[PDB]
Amino acid sequence: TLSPEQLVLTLLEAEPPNVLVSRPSMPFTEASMMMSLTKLADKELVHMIGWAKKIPGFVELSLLDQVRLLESCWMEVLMVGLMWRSIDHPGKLIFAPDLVLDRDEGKCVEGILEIFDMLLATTSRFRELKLQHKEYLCVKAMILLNSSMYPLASANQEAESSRKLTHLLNAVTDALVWVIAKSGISSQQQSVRLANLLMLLSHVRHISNKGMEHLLSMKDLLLEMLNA
Amino acid sequence: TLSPEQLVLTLLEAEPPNVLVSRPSMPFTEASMMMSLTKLADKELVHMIGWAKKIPGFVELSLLDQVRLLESCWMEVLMVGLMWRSIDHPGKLIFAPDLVLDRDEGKCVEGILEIFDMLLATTSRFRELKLQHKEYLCVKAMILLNSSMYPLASANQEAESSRKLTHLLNAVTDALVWVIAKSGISSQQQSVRLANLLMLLSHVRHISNKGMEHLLSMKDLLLEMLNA
Ligand SMILES: O=C(c1ccc(OCCN2CCCCC2)cc1)c1c(-c2ccc(O)cc2)sc2cc(O)ccc12
Ligand SMILES: O=C(c1ccc(OCCN2CCCCC2)cc1)c1c(-c2ccc(O)cc2)sc2cc(O)ccc12
Repeated sequence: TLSPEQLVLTLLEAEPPNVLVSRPSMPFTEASMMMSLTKLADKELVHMIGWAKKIPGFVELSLLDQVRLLESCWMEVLMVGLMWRSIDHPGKLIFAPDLVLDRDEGKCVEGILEIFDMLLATTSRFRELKLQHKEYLCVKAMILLNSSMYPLASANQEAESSRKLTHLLNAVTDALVWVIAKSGISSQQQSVRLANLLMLLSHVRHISNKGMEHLLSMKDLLLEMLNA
Repeated sequence: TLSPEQLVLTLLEAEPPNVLVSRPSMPFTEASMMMSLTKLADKELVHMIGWAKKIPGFVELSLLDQVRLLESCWMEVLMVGLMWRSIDHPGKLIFAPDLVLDRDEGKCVEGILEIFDMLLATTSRFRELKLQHKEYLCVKAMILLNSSMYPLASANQEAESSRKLTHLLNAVTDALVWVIAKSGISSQQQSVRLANLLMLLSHVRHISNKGMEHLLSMKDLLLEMLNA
């Protein structure tokens, strides 16, 4: 039962180190673009487990829950960081400070331009809302905790997991409410802003689902990194 | 610029007629279960366009936006009504008053039991939150208006569509906030409840995505019904 400022301060401190990758500097189509992307993701996934372990309450979940949450929201988590990095750069996807792809460079891979457009539009919604860093922190932690687990346990086991996850999501909501109240907008505007940010969660989920199907059409040590 | 009570009163009045279908009364596996399901959905989709046209602001959207919203959220809309119908019936999916399938009867179709479990768990979250009818109305209207449109227009055209849709989603948020405030819970609990309901939107999106892929692995008159 800690405060919203504690929780947001732990989130800021848990932020992974920005992963530096460089363009291959020798333009490629499907081959090198994805190759660099795959190396970037893999570095980011190593830091994602370290960050997940610092989200308040996450390590008090069973390891079975921890593993399932991460297995279903890793791409959403990757995507929302890409969106935040690209927010102040209309038309480009800043995958890393030295790996900035423009919208039309997505024509090189197998139908990734419509996925890149989804990502740019979600990024524009964030820019339009003027998403603040602290709001972004709550939203990313909420993507991990509101993840769908699969496969499913019995209805009774699932309910126990849900109760717990719901208690942790409520602490993050309290912190986001608190972050929103510091802007001094009215009560009505504070609910609308809470709602605007939460509704983009369904868009991040949708893009992730597409991205995963898209990666899979072109193509287990979690615990080891988790218990360390 | 009408009131939240106006908007919720229009939602209640726009509710489609409950579609009655009966079990074939002669048990079948993959054949008849899906056959009945397909007829049920098709009747419901006819009423879904009539209901969409009554959501405040929907008909003031261009027909291109209207068509894209409905093309991407129809399964979510179907699913959330099924969830609401099944809410007070643990273990069963009430697809229609005379078409009540128990959890284990999903073993008859091609891997639909895990999809049926997703639906039952989302339904249990709703039951656990004690979802009220008026809250449900706002949530279903929000699924239609927060739908992803595809394919995407230019970044500029999309922004114009987003602004408009955002204005309509804010009117629905205002109405849900108002519905929530009538329970008399505290301010803190009201935000948490707003957030609990909005976070299940991402779960409805996810299940829809699965359901669509699942239907498609086993297997254009919108405007005509829209302009009438
Ligand atoms: O390009 C990638 C990407 C590429 C390969 C990936 O996975 C590598 C495989 N790896 C195998 C072992 C288990 C972990 C995943 C993941 C993301 C990224 C994205 C993407 C875009 C469109 C699409 O259709 C699919 C994905 S989004 C993104 C954000 C990042 O910060 C990093 C990479 C990315
Ligand atoms: O079984 C269906 C269902 C069956 C056929 C459907 O589509 C019929 C095809 N029709 C073709 C013309 C365009 C409109 C769709 C739709 C839903 C329903 C669902 C489902 C469940 C699991 C799964 O993997 C996929 C779908 S959920 C649902 C809720 C309803 O109220 C009615 C049917 C349903």
